[PDB]
Amino acid sequence: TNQLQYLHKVVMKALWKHQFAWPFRQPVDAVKLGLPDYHKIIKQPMDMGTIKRRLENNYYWAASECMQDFNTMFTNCYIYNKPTDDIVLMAQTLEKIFLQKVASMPQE
Ligand SMILES: CCOc1cc(C(=O)N2CCC(N3CCN(C)CC3)CC2)ccc1Nc1ncc2c(n1)N(C1CCCC1)c1ccccc1C(=O)N2C
Repeated sequence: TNQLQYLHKVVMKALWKHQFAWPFRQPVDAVKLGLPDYHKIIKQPMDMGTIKRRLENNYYWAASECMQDFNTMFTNCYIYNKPTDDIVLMAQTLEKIFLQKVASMPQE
């Protein structure tokens, strides 16, 4: 759809290249990060690499599902980390761009 095309070529294009994008371009590696509780707390991991792959393979049936994947990625970050962590602020900056671009998505 026009909306999924927009999410791929506008929203993800802007978010993927952002200076703050790098921790979100692939799954949280709880083993490399020394986080034995990450998967005990975060039951649905999500990342931009997964979302990008889903958009490339036409995995989504509705723009709202892709939006939920973005939202889950950000919420995972806010829920697992501590309020003062830099990563929370990076998520907030990316999420603001996400919402700003979503405000201009084509209707269906
Ligand atoms: C794919 C790996 O990516 C990461 C990379 C680095 C990294 O600096 N080096 C630095 C030098 C690199 N060289 C340089 C020389 N060359 C020849 C070879 C390559 C090697 C790797 C750190 C963390 C990463 N990965 C991450 N992925 C999700 C999260 C995440 N870190 N952080 C953030 C903390 C501050 C910024 C990222 C979290 C940390 C704890 C708990 C949760 C989260 C979290 O919520 N997220 C989403």
